[PDB]
Amino acid sequence: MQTFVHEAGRLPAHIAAELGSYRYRVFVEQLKMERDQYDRDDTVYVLGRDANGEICGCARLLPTTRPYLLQEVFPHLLADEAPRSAHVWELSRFAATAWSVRPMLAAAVECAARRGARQLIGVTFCSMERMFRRIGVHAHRAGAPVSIDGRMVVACWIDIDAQTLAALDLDPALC
Repeated sequence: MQTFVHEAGRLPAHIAAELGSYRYRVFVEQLKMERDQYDRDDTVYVLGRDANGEICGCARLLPTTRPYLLQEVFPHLLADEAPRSAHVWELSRFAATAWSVRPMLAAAVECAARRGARQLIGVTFCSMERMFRRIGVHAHRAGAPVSIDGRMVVACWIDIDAQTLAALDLDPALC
C-alpha cells in the first residue's frame, strides 16, 4: 500500500467522508460515519491507499497534552495516571485491511516522532499487540489485559527507540 499523513488542520471534506466510511466499515460492521469527540481540527491522521487509490488502512494520532481516548474513556486500563507529555502521543483507530499493518505503523511512528514523541500509547487489541510484536517494534504493556464486551484489549506502549525505528525501516536519527 501507500501511506498518506494528514496534519494540516481540518480535513478536506472529501477526505473526512472517505475516512469516516472506512472507519465505519472496520470499527462498526467488522468489529456511513464513525467519529467521536477526539476527531478535531488538530487531530492527525494517516491513511493507507491501495493500487486503486481506495483506503485500506487508517490511524489516528493525538498529543497526550490534549484530551484523548485512553485518558478519559479507559483510564482504568492504566497501572498509573494517564501520561500528559509532549514526549507521548496516543495511537488510536488503528486498522489495516501484518505485512499491511507494518506500513501503517511506520507512517504513524515517523509522524509522531517528527512531532517530538518518544513513545506511543493506546488501547490495543491483544491480536494487534501480537502483530506489533511479530513486526519487531519495542512494544510493552502499560497495564493488565481485559476483555471489553468480548474483545481482549490492553493499554500498550511503543517506544520510539533504535529497535522500533529499525523494525519499521525508519530513519535511525529519529532517536
